[PDB]
Amino acid sequence: HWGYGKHNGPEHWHKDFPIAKGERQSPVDIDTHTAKYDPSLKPLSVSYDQATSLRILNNGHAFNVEFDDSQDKAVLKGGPLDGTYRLIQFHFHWGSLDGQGSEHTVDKKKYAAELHLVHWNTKYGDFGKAVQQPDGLAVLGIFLKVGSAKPGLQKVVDVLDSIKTKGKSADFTNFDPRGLLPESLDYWTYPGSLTTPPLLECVTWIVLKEPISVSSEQVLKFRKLNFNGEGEPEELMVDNWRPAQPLKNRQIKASFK
Ligand SMILES: NS(=O)(=O)[C@@H]1O[C@H](CO)[C@H](O[C@H]2O[C@H](CO)[C@H](O)[C@H](O)[C@H]2O)[C@H](O)[C@H]1O
Ligand SMILES: [Zn+2]
Repeated sequence: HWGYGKHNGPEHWHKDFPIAKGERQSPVDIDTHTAKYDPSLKPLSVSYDQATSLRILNNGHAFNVEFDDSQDKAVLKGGPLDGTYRLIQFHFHWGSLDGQGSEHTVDKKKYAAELHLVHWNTKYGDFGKAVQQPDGLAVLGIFLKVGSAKPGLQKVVDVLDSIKTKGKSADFTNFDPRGLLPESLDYWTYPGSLTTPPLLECVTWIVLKEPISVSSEQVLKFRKLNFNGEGEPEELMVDNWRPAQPLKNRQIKASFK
């Protein structure tokens, strides 16, 4: 099936997933000088106080930290969003080197990695139903650059030896995602899609202006992960990011001047 190499990567996806060339695909380049400040965007509201993490999983494309979304525990509201979006999982996209790895770009700048915190609109009852709606998902995108360590990431970095290969997972309870946020909640927002197949155009993207810093030793451990399953030839999990796609008939709004 699909992945990130020469033969199965982002240039091939359209063959099985023709929406890949669609109206509202992600990621995109964020041109800071074309984005329109919108004084009527409400403040963004991140409520991760009661967040219940369960498990970390290597799915052969990335690793997912999954949350209990059986009630309104950790939710995203405000900003450009209507109603409540429940957190289900976060994951990253990262590079083989520090100059690449993020999906969105800022004035063409690629960051070392990009965090995605994935939320579904509760008005739709479950995740499977929400992916089928234009306002079904809200994903909070946060850029990572390399510098000093993010202490709130270290617990994630430590568990990765135990989920090296596709299909492995470990228990991952009592992890707090507020430790992955920057100080500022300033953001750009546009309507878009999942950046992995099935590339469903159901996402309101909220991309934070301010990056988090991670140590070099922290990203190096991401890069020690494996695309392959146990006992297969080693393909390092690196460069699992889709490049930027045409903006087309869309506007990126900024929460800030
Ligand atoms: N990069 S992304 O956030 O657009 C992309 O979207 C999917 C999530 O909506 C995908 O999901 C993984 O976890 C979800 C949520 O439960 C699904 O169940 C799916 O089967 C699983 O792959 C990607 O992980 C993510 O890259
Ligand atoms: Zn993602």
